Amino acid sequence: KVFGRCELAAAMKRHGLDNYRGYSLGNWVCAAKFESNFNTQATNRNTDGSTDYGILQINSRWWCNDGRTPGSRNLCNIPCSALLSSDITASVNCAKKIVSDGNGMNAWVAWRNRCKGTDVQAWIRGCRL
Amino acid sequence: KVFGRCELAAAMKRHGLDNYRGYSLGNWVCAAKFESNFNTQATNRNTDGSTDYGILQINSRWWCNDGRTPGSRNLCNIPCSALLSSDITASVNCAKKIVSDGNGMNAWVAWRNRCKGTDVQAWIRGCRL
Ligand code: VO4
Ligand code: VO4
Ligand SMILES: [Cl-]
Ligand SMILES: [Cl-]
Ligand SMILES: [Cl-]
Ligand SMILES: [Cl-]
Ligand SMILES: [Cl-]
Ligand SMILES: [Cl-]
Ligand code: NA
Ligand code: NA
Repeated sequence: KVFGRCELAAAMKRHGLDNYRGYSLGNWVCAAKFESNFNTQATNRNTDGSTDYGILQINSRWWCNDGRTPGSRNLCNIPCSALLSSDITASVNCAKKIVSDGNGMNAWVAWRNRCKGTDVQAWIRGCRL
Repeated sequence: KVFGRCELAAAMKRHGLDNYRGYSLGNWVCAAKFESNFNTQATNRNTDGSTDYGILQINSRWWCNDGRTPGSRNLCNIPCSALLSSDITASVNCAKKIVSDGNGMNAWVAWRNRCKGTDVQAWIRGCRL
């Protein structure tokens, strides 16, 4: 599923991401824009052979099982395929573990480089929340 | 689809029913409980031959077309089948027309008899909104 901006903002808010670990909703929308262009089915293979999955490009090196990342962990205890669903629940639940794990949203390279420090409220403007 | 109480409250809030025409969200949850027991597929045939459809039991006499209510109107400009979808949008959009049409939520007999005047906030307690 490819979300519209405000559509995804509402869904993310429904799923409790607004102010989660202190990150306002626009941080999460911005991260999703630049990680996946709002596409739940986004996948990208990393140099190390791991793959990133879903609207927040969660990495099979650590967070999900895809059966083809030798030596990896599955810290969210989910198949990576679950992160490609139209239903963003598995992605959100795994993102909550990631953001709680010490480095906050810096785990998302695109957030650090493109969203951090910026006017992230812009990402939720015009949206009914 | 049979909604859970808090699930339906969130959906109704997403769809702008909270405070719509001055009716707080718990009015709408209460009405849905007693009209349909939260079941989008609820149907009931009236004495006059019209049928009521969906989570808010909208009547084919006035509001939707079902092809079998002679002499009726279709004021929401929708097939009655649309009011049975798991996606409550058509029901909500048609309910907004009904509640705006002069008698407010009194159009729903179950609301008038069972919800009106009561502690409707109870219907949204324990819910993340
Ligand atoms: O394509 V990935 O480099 O974001 O882990
Ligand atoms: O079953 V109906 O009497 O609510 O219009
Ligand atoms: Cl994801
Ligand atoms: Cl693996
Ligand atoms: Cl942090
Ligand atoms: Cl309905
Ligand atoms: Cl008809
Ligand atoms: Cl009124
Ligand atoms: Na893995
Ligand atoms: Na009709």
